[PDB]
Amino acid sequence: RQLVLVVVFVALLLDNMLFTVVVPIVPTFLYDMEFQGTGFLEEEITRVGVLFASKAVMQLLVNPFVGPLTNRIGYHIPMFAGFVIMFLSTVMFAFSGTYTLLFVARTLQGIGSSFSSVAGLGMLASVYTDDHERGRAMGTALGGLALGLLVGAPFGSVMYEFVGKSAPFLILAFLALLDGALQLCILAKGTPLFMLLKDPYILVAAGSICFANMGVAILEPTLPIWMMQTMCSPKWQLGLAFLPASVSYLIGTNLFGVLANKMGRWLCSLIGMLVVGTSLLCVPLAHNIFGLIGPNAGLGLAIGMVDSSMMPIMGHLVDLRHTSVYGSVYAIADVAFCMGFAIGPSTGGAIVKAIGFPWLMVITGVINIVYAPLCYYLRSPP
Amino acid sequence: SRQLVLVVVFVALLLDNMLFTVVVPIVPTFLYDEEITRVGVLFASKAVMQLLVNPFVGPLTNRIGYHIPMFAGFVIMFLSTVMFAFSGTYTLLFVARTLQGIGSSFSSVAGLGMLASVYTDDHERGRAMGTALGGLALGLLVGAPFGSVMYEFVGKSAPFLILAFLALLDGALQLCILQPSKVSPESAKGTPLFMLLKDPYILVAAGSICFANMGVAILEPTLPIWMMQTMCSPKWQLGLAFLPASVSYLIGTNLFGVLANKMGRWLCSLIGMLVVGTSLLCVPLAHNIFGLIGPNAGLGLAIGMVDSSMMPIMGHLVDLRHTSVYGSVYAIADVAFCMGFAIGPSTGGAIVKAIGFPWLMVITGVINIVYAPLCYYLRSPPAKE
Ligand SMILES: COC(=O)[C@H]1[C@H]2C[C@@H]3c4[nH]c5cc(OC)ccc5c4CCN3C[C@H]2C[C@@H](OC(=O)c2cc(OC)c(OC)c(OC)c2)[C@@H]1OC
Ligand SMILES: NCCc1ccc(O)c(O)c1
Repeated sequence: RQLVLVVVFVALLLDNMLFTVVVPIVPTFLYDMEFQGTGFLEEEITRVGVLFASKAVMQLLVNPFVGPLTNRIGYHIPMFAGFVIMFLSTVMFAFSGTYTLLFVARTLQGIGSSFSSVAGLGMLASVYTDDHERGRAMGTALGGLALGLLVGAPFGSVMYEFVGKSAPFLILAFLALLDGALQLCILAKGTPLFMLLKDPYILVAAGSICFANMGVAILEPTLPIWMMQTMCSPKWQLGLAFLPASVSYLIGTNLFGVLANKMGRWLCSLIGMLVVGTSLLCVPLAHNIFGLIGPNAGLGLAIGMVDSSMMPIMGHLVDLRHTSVYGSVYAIADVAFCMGFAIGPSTGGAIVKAIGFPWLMVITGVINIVYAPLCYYLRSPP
Repeated sequence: SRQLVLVVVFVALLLDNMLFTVVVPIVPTFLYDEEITRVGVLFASKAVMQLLVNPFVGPLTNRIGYHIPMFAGFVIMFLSTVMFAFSGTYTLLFVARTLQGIGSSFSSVAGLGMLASVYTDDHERGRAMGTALGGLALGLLVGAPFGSVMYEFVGKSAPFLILAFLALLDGALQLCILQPSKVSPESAKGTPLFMLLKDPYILVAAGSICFANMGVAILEPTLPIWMMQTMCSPKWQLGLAFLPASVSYLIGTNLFGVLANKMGRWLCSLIGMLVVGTSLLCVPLAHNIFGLIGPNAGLGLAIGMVDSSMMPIMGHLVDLRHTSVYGSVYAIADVAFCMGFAIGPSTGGAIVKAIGFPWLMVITGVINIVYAPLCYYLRSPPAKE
């Protein structure tokens, strides 16, 4: 039972590290091939946004098909697919030389990520039947996701200007190959998601999570381009500037998971959304790298507060009114992240092409601040 | 000197706002020997008419200076206190409030104008107005229990006589330092008032102060009626309920008058809006008296933050674009103050009977929260050509 936990942790870690490691490398890779430096990425922001939203679009498309596929052919065969398609994606990323190959790698990564996320969690649920170690296993997997998010950003940024461009992808490929060998030596219906989104409260919670995550979603594809255009930071600090967004996130989720039950979940979500908006407003004001330490850390702490205050309310709402499954909250919450990462990067390129960069953060801040009073609905649902 | 001028404004706002809260626990008790509406409109008389006199006081200060309007405010305040000490009828307890409102408008406009004129540096100007607002908070905090104990032990005419004596001391001080004996016209021709509402930044700041003061002022006349309906609390706790609001307002204005220049005016006003909105949202959820300590303290801190942030910003904008005459913009700010304090008490019971107190708090918090993002516009207004 420990081996399956190890392989699931490794797979989620690899997926999160790949997702975080593409962000430092793609803008600098595009800039290096064509020609601090000259500014011409304003035309390419829209294609960068489409490339970043490709994985979210593919995951949303392939999500409902993965459901009944596992019942027919078990869980090992589609879990085996995630490792191999992630291998093809990480191999294509290292050897990609044109924009078209990166798109194929992104969609292939999205398909593999969806398959692995369904299959590994299903295998974890099937393996543990004691009704108490399942929660610990899920918490360990989520901590692995957090660790991958923490460690992915310094990976590519540090080892692009130092040890080459293809270096950070073959290490991930070797790690994925290690995961495949580990899993190779191996061995109640719940109101479906299409009907769970028909009540106002769960929809409000999902919208709150999506609008909280949309700030980071629009911060990812457009921040390095702004950095090279304005602050003249070196190429090894673009991924260094995103450490607070994960460190403060983990600190906030720990602290507010400990202390949100006493002072109210909806109040925690409200203040988290409000400081998300304030941090997004304060982000475009910095004129150096050190100016981003404050607003980014605040945004990460706020998003951690919002998640820690919104997941238990979603679980309670699903349990009280509908029938819950072991991973019921996973489906609704994953759709919020998927919808955010699908609508953020795509619309952000057009927004930054039409108007300036800071207006996007102003728009997102007013959107978060406006949606924040809507959290009054969630206190004591009937 | 420039230090004694702030001493006069500190005493002037201390006594003028002292008369505002002293009449609260002595006036309704006297008339008892539909009644709520009659008592309610008596309290709102000062707020209703100080709005009207304000547009005639702003431009008037350009041609005669600041000393004479504040001396006139002292004279009218003394007349109001002597009328309060003797009158014992509803019809005579109305012209006194009229005179109190007129004197309050004169004193507030003249004091803020002179504080803006003497204190030129923005960072230095951000502390004098903070200490003036702290003095106003001190007056509003100390007015009610003083009048209550004076009526309880010595009688009705005693506290108004003591206020008259303190007003005479303040007038002697004003004659000592300010020297209100001649009319001095300002050399610079100030901009007309009807052009100062044609720019968005002054309108945004005025709306900020107005919305924060609505959020504070609507709660006072409506809170005890809801408390007696749901909480079932004794009479003496009604005055103690709003003590944390005044204490937190004083502490917040004193601290953020220093902190506003360092941390930022727009961020301070923004956070004050969010704090006051969340406090108004969380107010109607308490099930006992102890549950109102937190939200009320946060509400008072938010009011102090908004007031301290938006006081020097008006003079900052006027210096940035228009000519250096500060009477009109602070007249607009006092208009926002008084209109917020006037709309509340006269219509609070009607709105509570119409839609309900919790819904009213929900709308007020929602308007404050939505108007909070609009304070980003005052980050850096462009200057004049
Ligand atoms: C990227 O990959 C993700 O998408 C993860 C994160 C998304 C987002 C993010 N991206 C960044 C990229 C950066 O570099 C540029 C820097 C900072 C950030 C931040 C800071 C903010 N941050 C939040 C991250 C959250 C992760 O998801 C969960 O941890 C989770 C938790 C749960 O409860 C405990 C769940 O319920 C059981 C659950 O299932 C639905 C999932 C989420 O998916 C796995
Ligand atoms: N601008 C006044 C703000 C205020 C704060 C506390 C009070 O009790 C009050 O009556 C008024």
